Amino acid sequence: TLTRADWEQRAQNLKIEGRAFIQGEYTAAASGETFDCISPVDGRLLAKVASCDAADAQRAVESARSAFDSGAWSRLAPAKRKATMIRFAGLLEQNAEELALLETLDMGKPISDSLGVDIPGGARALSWSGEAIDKLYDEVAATPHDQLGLVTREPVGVVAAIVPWNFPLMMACWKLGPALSTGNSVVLKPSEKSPLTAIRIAQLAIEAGIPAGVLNVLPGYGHTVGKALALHMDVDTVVFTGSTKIAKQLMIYAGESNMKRVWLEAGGKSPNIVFADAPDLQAAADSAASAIAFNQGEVCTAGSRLLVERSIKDRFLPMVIEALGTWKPGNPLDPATNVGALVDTQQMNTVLSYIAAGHTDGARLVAGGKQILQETGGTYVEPTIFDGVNNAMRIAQEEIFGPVLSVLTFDTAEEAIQIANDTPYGLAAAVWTANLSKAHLTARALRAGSVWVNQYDGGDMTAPFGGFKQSGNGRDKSLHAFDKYTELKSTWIKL
Amino acid sequence: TLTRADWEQRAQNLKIEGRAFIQGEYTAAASGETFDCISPVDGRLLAKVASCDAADAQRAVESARSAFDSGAWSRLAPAKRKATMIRFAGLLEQNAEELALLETLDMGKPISDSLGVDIPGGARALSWSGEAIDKLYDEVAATPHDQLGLVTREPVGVVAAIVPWNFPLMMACWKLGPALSTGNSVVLKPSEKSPLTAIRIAQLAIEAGIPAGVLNVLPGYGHTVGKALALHMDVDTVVFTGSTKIAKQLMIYAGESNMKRVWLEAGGKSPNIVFADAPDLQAAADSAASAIAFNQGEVCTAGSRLLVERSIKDRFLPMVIEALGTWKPGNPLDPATNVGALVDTQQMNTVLSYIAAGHTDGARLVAGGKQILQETGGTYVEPTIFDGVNNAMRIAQEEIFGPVLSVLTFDTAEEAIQIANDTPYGLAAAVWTANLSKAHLTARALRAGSVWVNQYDGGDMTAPFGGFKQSGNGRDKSLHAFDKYTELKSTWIKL
Amino acid sequence: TLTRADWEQRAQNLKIEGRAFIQGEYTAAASGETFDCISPVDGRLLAKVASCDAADAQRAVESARSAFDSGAWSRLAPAKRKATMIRFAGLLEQNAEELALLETLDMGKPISDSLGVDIPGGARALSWSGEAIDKLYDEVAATPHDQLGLVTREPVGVVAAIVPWNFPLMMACWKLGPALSTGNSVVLKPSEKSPLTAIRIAQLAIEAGIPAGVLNVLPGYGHTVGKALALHMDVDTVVFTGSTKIAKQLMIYAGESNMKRVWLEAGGKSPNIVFADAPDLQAAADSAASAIAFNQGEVCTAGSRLLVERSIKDRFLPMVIEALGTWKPGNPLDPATNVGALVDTQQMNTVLSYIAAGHTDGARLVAGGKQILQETGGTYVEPTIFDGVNNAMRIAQEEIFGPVLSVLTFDTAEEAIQIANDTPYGLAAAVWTANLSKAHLTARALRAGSVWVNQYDGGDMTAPFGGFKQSGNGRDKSLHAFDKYTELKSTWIKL
Amino acid sequence: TLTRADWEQRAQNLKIEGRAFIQGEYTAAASGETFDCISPVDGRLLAKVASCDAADAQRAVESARSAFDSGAWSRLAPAKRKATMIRFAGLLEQNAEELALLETLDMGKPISDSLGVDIPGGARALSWSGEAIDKLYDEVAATPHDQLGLVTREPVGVVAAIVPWNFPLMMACWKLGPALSTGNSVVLKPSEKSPLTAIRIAQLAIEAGIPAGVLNVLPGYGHTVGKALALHMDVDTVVFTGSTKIAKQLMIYAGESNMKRVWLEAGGKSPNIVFADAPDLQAAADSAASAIAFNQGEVCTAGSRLLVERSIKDRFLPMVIEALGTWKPGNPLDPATNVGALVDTQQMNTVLSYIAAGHTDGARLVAGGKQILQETGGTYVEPTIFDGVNNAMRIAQEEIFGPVLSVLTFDTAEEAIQIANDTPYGLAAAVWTANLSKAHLTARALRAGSVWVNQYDGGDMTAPFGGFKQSGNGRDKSLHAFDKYTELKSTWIKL
Ligand SMILES: NC(=O)c1ccc[n+]([C@@H]2O[C@H](COP(=O)([O-])OP(=O)(O)OC[C@H]3O[C@@H](n4cnc5c(N)ncnc54)[C@H](O)[C@@H]3O)[C@@H](O)[C@H]2O)c1
Ligand SMILES: O=C(O)Cc1c[nH]c2ccccc12
Repeated sequence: TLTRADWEQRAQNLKIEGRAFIQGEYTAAASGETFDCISPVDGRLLAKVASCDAADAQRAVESARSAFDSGAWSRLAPAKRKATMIRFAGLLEQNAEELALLETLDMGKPISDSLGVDIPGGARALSWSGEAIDKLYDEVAATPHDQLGLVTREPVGVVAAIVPWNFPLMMACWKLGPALSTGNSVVLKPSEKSPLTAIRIAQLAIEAGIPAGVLNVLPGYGHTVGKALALHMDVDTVVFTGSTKIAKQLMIYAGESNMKRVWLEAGGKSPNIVFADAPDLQAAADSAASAIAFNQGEVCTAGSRLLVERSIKDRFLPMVIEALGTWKPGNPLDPATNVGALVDTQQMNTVLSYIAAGHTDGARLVAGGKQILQETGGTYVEPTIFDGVNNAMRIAQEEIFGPVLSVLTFDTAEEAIQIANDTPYGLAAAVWTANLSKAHLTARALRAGSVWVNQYDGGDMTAPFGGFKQSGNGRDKSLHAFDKYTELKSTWIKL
Repeated sequence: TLTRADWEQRAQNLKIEGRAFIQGEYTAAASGETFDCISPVDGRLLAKVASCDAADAQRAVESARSAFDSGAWSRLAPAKRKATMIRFAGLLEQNAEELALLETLDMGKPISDSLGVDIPGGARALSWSGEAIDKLYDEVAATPHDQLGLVTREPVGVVAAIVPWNFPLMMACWKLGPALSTGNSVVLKPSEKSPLTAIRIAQLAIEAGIPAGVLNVLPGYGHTVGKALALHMDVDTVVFTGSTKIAKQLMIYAGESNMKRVWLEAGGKSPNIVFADAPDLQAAADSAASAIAFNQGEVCTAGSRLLVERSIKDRFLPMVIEALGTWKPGNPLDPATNVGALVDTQQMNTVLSYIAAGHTDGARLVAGGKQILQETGGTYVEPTIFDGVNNAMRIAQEEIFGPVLSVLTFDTAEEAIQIANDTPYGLAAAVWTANLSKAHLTARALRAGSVWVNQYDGGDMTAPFGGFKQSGNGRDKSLHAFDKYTELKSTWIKL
Repeated sequence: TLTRADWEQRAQNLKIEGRAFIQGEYTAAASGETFDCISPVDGRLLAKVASCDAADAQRAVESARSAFDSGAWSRLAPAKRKATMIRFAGLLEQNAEELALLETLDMGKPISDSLGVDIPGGARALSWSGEAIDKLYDEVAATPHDQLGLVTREPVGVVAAIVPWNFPLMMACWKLGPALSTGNSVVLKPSEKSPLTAIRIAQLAIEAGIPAGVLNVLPGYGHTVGKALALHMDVDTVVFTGSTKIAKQLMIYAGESNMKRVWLEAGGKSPNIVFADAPDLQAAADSAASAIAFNQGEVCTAGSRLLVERSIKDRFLPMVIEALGTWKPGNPLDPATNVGALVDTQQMNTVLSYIAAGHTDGARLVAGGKQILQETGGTYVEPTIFDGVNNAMRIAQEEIFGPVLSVLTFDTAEEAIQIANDTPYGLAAAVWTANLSKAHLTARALRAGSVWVNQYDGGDMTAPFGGFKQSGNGRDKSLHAFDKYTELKSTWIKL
Repeated sequence: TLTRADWEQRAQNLKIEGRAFIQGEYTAAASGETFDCISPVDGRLLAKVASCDAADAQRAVESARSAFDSGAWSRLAPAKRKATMIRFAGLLEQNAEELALLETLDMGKPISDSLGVDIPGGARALSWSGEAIDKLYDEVAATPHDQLGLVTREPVGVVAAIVPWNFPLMMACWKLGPALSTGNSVVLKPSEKSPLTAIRIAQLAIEAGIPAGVLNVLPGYGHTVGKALALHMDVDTVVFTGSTKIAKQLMIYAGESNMKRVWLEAGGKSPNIVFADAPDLQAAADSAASAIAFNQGEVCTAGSRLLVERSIKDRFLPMVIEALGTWKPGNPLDPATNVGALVDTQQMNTVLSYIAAGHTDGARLVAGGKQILQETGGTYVEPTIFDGVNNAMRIAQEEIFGPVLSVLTFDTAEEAIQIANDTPYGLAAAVWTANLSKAHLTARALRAGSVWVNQYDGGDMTAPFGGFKQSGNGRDKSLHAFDKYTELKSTWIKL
């Protein structure tokens, strides 16, 4: 097991690829322009990364289209596509230490989380999806004797995947697994705040046996190459994970261009509801702190609204404060660190401004509240809790995307539900109770794509993930994710 | 069996309802404004129809939301929702002669078509969807022993349904069947060119046992109340059938407002491919004629591009011409009529303009081409055929929505396929051949939501219907239509 | 609502059909022999019923086979089979009062039960199964590009259905619904203790539109015509509901003859587990009473072993005793009667013998225990409860098929589970607790086809029903029942 | 690539395990008895193999039951069971040369077939089944709001698997893949004619991580240990592949014992129908010879009845004779050999007696017909063809299970179908035609579990495999195979 000194040495000894990847080769952007990739660990320069624009989008899509039409991947036998996807996952695992390190340096998450959660999470999405390919069956309708009615699925063609910076590799693999498994060509567009792991795995895909042109990667800004992909007249489908504001813009771009399918995973303000009869309050307290502090609270399913039944509030909140105290910001390259840096200065100032807004709107600070470790040249903030929060407060309505907890109380189940659903969002929610009826009925009443009962952040590759309402449309993970990347065809044959 | 004079007497003796329907009662628009509903049959005033606007959209959505939240329909037992939907369908059939007559007077299709195709088709959509409700099963995931993972579907809430004028009742039922069966409230927005049947069935829904508020109907213009529904912040989903131009605008509206789900059924330029080894050339000829002339060519899946293998072209085209000659425009109230009036003067002008464009671009007129029966005060055009059409010509690229057939030739299956897919559309296609491999391989290669083999206009309620590319997203009919009206939820329970 | 005197008048005025039914016509047995059908209500002669034997089995199977091969029903369009099955169900409901009366006179269950439970239950099985037919889809495999792999289901052909006397019409419909819906011909063999309703509905099937030969009915003894069907070389499948002893014999018959498929629904000794934290003890008490007394305890899933946590036993048992006191034997033709006659003298003797065995083995009689109403000429027994029962006792191990309840105690959930599964049977079980984990984990641990939580006798047509272990194989109701009446075919086509 | 000399050296250098395997250890039979395992290659003694009896069955089942109840495998997380099954498959491949060699020496098939078909076939069944585990979902019924209806699958418990000698390892894996993947304990009972690969892989299962007791292997005779497993009162399910005669006996044993579920894969007499319009007659001829000569015609789907349209018979039969001539018996340890030895003297004399019966009943010998290579001390027979066969002849009705072809003619499709279905069997069939309608309609009319079109022996792990009629019940391969090893449970929860 590697030490802090080992990781620091490894970080120094990396050679970091920064180019885009098109038709099987790394390449500069057509303009030759780059942007600086800066580490939030200490501010070091990782790489000059290709800054792609519309011209590069055009070339990547021409490459994607041509590869799709050749059938090299899109008409490869299901069992061979499975084998290739599983080897692709295997190469992520074989290169886990470098990939984990890139992620940590790129966007600041703890090396033990990169290594233990992100890389295996990414590989598992690729291999599970690959495993599923020949387990899927299409349909034959019940028809008259002189008819054969087939209902089958086909790949849409060229897929644009636009992804965010909080789980760069894993979110990429959530798209890539099903999109590639179904036979599509994909143009992947990583966040400008974390381009490095996407750039790196382009090569691994080739090594696994993914044909040239099937997976192209275009680093660069959202408002340049990202927008260009979303407006492209020969992209069939765009899948997106990011902010709600940009998600809406993609719908507009699709309407302005070619009516491409649009699938969105956006923000969240997930309610974590703890009833007095929770089976294990200590477990509920640990999970409540984890739900907001893990990955610096840069998690769209962060349990950012803690709803607690009033009769246990006085006992429970100290338990949460105590639990939160074990999550301490520190050097991300130290294996012992469990909370890392925020992704950048812009992100940190947003979080600090929301903390200020907590004070302004009348909430009570009971833990954290300040920036720390300024001397490192990195960006760190204490996990923070506000008590006495009303659901109309800004820190209650708006996604903060930092480790900032809002605590709300209720006295009836019906009120807990009303408060929990009082949001434009609907990504996730949790319910803690030992009562059979109350568990299922409350879960059923919550308008969220994921509802966790007596746990937080549950589910694995078998569990569809995505939003109600303005948290998005469609689902990642499970077999349901495949439907985003395919079209139904009814073939009706007269005999 | 009713005669022409019987239908004319019945037409005279109708009292026609023109009001909007909200919260279980017919009502004027808030503004008190109306528009004239004029028959294309002869020009008579059918009714002064409520002209709804944004205020009416607001009242109908508030009514829809409150109905949804009460659980009166959305939490009604599956078997009870089933029985109600089947009674709803039964009422359409019980009132078939009136509904068919309203349809024929409202938009000009022949009375024998309204009675024999539209009303039964609409009823079938309502009853089949109802029958299916308690035959559907959600999912339980394979999880560790201390987890229970449920994957269930829930109604989205408030659905706006915006539909066109070519099959007014049937297209509304395609939406209502699954949207209502899943428990949603629906605000239905019929075309301003054909509001009457939607207005009428609002009352039948109440009689069937659909609760007040669950089905509201808002006649009025697209750019007023239609746009208001698409922009409404408390509408969860909009489903649409209409032009590609407006479909795109709906995506824009959703992005501008609340990221509502958008499901689109749009235009088409469907290729009908006849190979030299078609098993029954006469059947192929009869079908080719019917595919362009049925419902005055005002059919989204009209076989408007006829692709013929060159070696049989000289024999096959005269057969198509003779078959088309049996399709003759006439009085829509005559039961013997198989081709009715176009919907309005604007539509006839569009069709005549495209006929002129056919001449212009260099095609050869071989049948029809003229307006007829002007003295009736109605709008009628001869079923028309252009020979020597190249796929680049305007009449081959652009949807005409009239009875105008373009005839193209090819020499290889590969060429046939290239021409078929050379279109922004992808709603339907057909292939005629006796050969096993050629049938399946050609069908597989065609980028269209429905592919019919050795028949045209096939499929029933078991066949999903909808577009590739700019012909839309999502499917109507079958069990797959239900997915447009529900959300997935993953409930992961720790035990 | 009909009174007792109304029902008695109607009973007097029935003309009762006693013949077999083959190839669309009622018929005598080949031998001309009959058996007396005697009512347990008072002892009157209902009819002289045809006593079929091997020759009749042969004629009915030849008729079934020829009907099957003609395609008149087996190749009838799915939507047409659906409509016919729904009309068939409609005729049962249209003739509900006669059918219910036949059932009550034939085997002694209360008229309000026959009318309120059996006839609607039977109709529901026929209509739900019919509704499902065109909602089912077969499969298309994920194959290489030059292969098309179809996985479809086909009717087995000729089905023999052998059913018991406790729910004569309902058990027949459980078989007929799915067997007929899938296109099979059926030879139905009702119990010699209750042949009348099966004989009657043969005619209703013809009226609904079921073709001649598709449903044949052969009244007669198990060891004659029953055995002949099970041994017949041209019967493809036998489905059975009855005793475990005979179920086993059927497997032997199939091995001795033609390896026909054998699907069995056999006996049970279902445990009803009441934990101290049941949410509603009164509901639990009412249900415990109903679970043993309903239909005279002649119910395969009768909750005949009541397992009670020792800490609530002293409070709960008197509640069960009081609840059981509302269940009182009486004249089956009185609509107020909730407990009817046992089916015959032989059955009453068996029940009395088990009551005596209860005393013998050392249990404590706390309610009932005696035959009553002897002066009526009918066979009636008091609903009975033994306390202090050990699971090794005869009344705890052996199915009694009378209203005799055994009460056992436990201290831990683990012990409850061990006792519940300590049986050769596995048809049903129930668990009563308010606790989430205990509910699901206990339910998961119980080896039984149906597990009911905080209710007894739950489920509807959506719930598969059938046994673990010696309680049978395969399931009735739901879509899973269809699989007993079809075969899978893999059609792999090279293109 | 290994030479004949290499394989002969390897064969000499094997140390061959002969013991049974129970609770994680190799063991003698309780009696200490053995039987000689003799190679049909040249007659050498491979090993003295444990001859188990009823006492060993008892001990293996006690071990199986105890392992199942411990939950070590039966309650292991789905994703971990998947991993273990995939490693199990991997160890088959890692030990492929030894396993292939054992199979070839044990029952005489060519080493290139053992290595190229059997071992990879076996591994693929284990890994595909393992891959499928967490891709399967159970069901949630549509129920009223106060109900939650779960329909789930659970492992049956202890499975006996009894397998034949023609594909010893592969047939074993067809059972083991799904049975183990679903969580059952399995007692595997290999043929006495080929025990060695089953004995050997018991150890590999342990190495892969299958817990002790989950997979026990009992070599020995059918009429001793095989019968004992089938009659055992604590075996829940027996799955069988073998002769039709013994398959029927298993049904009888189940009836005599505990009503255990019985799933059967038995014999076949598969029709290979070649129409005059077959797309590629040469391909049809090659496949027809392969269909009967591959694995010495010891294949239950052997195309043993060749049905040829009369108009091509004179051209086609010489093509078949010529093709068959390239299949030549030779030394099984020679990599060039494509037809090996028959399994033993008993089998060879059966085949020779059927060839004699071909002459007797009036058929015309047009190829092969004799035993050869007597000097080797092994058993070999020429691939043989009889012409002018009528379907009532013994060689037409009875499974021969040697390389003996019967040629029949027809002149209409309807006659081809009648002849093809004129059999007690229904395992497989094939159809060769270029015509779309004739292909699908003929395929639909054939009463066989597998129908191959324009190919023979098609399908992969996605295609269910098994019989109609006396060819068996249930299916191996695909997801459908899992249903043989699980029980449905309806858990109905009142909320
Ligand atoms: N599964 C999920 O739903 C999920 C997962 C992780 C994060 N999120 C959300 O993502 C957000 C993370 O912050 P963020 O800054 O990465 O979101 P963001 O919307 O600012 O950027 C996300 C991606 O979209 C690109 N983009 C930006 N503008 C674009 C434009 N006009 N056109 C096309 N592409 C454009 C960006 O370059 C980036 O790749 C959070 O709100 C979080 O809730 C959601
Ligand atoms: O979508 C339409 O244009 C209506 C439509 C498509 N297929 C049909 C078959 C019969 C009647 C109407 C339609």
